Amino acid sequence: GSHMTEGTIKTSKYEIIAIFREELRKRTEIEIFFNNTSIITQLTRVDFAEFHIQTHRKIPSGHKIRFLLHSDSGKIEFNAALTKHDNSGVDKGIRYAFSLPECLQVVQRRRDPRFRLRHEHDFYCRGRHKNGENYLFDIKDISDGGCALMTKTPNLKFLSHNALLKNAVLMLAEYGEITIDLVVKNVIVITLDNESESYYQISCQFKFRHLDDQRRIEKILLDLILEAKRKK
Repeated sequence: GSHMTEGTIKTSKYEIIAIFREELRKRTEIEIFFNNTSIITQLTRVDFAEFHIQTHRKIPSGHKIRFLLHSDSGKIEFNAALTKHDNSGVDKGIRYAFSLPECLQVVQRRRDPRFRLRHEHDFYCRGRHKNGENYLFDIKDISDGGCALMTKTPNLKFLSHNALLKNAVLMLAEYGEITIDLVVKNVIVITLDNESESYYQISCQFKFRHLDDQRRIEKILLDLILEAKRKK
């Protein structure tokens, strides 16, 4: 375009490449999110098709990863899938290659995907495990990417890391029901002391079946967030 600056959304391949090369040169901090974890590092290489980072951590593959480039111009958020990985022979670290993003969004706000919203609503998740056993969970918090489920009587063998809860149903009161697949990410036991009660919290990632399902979730979020703000 004719202006110096214009879009918070970048889709031009040439601009995107140009932006990565510049941030590389400025040693801009890149933040990588996966599951529970966030690491800060720098871009180690930029070419026409891919960008590299190096880290000793294991990062899930075959899945789009959330990034944040903490540029001077604002946070540049994008998703990118891992294409290659091996040992970059620096303290024997791992060199990851990611495909260049095809869309960038410059935001001034830090949108940490690891955070989930607490609420007052009567939301539950019901379904059957692989062996036909019924389960029920309280939906304690929720984001557009996942939720925390809670129960005092978990069937732990079906809740291992990356275990899949297929055909799980989100009972969302006034918002209706949403059948979805959940990927178990993390299980912790929270104990309240005052007699003692232990609650199991299972953190899950949504595997949506349609955009319509995600949009419904996003509308609920906007309602919950608004409610939470009005609560201050």
